[PDB]
Amino acid sequence: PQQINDIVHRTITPLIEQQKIPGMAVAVIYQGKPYYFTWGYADIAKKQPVTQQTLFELGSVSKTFTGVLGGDAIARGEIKLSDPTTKYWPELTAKQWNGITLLHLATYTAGGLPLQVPDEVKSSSDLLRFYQNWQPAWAPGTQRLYANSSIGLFGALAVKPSGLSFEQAMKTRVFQPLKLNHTWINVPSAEEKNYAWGYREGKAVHVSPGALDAEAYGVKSTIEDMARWVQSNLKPLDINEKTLQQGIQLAQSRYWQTGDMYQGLGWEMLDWPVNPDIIINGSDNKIALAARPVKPITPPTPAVRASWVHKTGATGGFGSYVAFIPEKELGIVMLANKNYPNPARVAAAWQILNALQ
Ligand SMILES: *C(=O)/C=C/N[C@@H](C(=O)O)[C@](C)(Cn1ccnn1)[SH](=O)=O
Repeated sequence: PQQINDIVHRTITPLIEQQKIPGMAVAVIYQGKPYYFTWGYADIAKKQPVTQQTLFELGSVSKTFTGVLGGDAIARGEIKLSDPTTKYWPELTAKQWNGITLLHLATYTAGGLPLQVPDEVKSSSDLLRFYQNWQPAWAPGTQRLYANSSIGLFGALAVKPSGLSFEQAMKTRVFQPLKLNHTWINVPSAEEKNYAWGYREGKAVHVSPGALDAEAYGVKSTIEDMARWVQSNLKPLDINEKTLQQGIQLAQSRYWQTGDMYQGLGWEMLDWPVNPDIIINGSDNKIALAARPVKPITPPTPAVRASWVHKTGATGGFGSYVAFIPEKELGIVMLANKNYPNPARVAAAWQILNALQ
């Protein structure tokens, strides 16, 4: 009702002004049904406003789709996170890849894979040389270092038993079954009219191509489809497809623990209620991008409902954030065309959701 429109206005409006966000779209999920809000422009020079059909670069929020697609493949019996990486890429005959499993790739625990794939890596033979010549800093399953090269390789290998490409597998197994008809890995030409421009220090920019970009940060979506993406993760039991339903639960399963944070397949969870300063300060890159020791969780804790599930994402000129609480049936999406600091995103999201709790 009006309780939602009040808390969103008194929270996002100061956030937009303090961060000088050119355009923003927010979706609040309350008791299943979503509520949408828009501000600012999708194109500054053309003065095109932000609509419910405006495309935003999700950035690293794409990893949530990759983890769900990975869990879906686990439910189909095509892969196991315990399987060696070499089972799906035999040409990776390097000695350091002994014992590195798909779980180590998916949860950034392979031993120190770099944050980003190098810029010069473009062909599949370039990917091979990059992973063959990579030297780990720690043993498998000991240190967690957030890395696009880690989970990005997991997504490309998880779809090999299906025979489909990563783009086609994400379409026919995740996007289409959830009716995400406006979420694309590659934006079609007829949909570029809704493709908003990102802004990095005034200049309009889009995400540039890169190796394993679709698996790590290359997905774009609208505020309507992202809200439906939260409904699916809030209530996986409402999905008819069995493997996709189980894949969403496997993504929210707890495989590693660092402090009070649990690592899933793309998603990151903390027990609810949460100390807000932990998720706010923990979202800063000095903490989130740093290496941290992990403790295994065997067996992986099934999807705990009383949890705070969240994921930040950013590109050159975009800054997205998603957070939901399955027990309260509460969720929020924050899509902005500016890469403003992560702590401002989690602070505004917790204030909105705790008032609706
Ligand atoms: C997760 O949120 C990843 C974000 N990546 C962004 C960024 O850090 O802004 C990019 C994709 C970094 N990157 C990886 C490979 N090449 N660039 S953006 O800056 O290109």
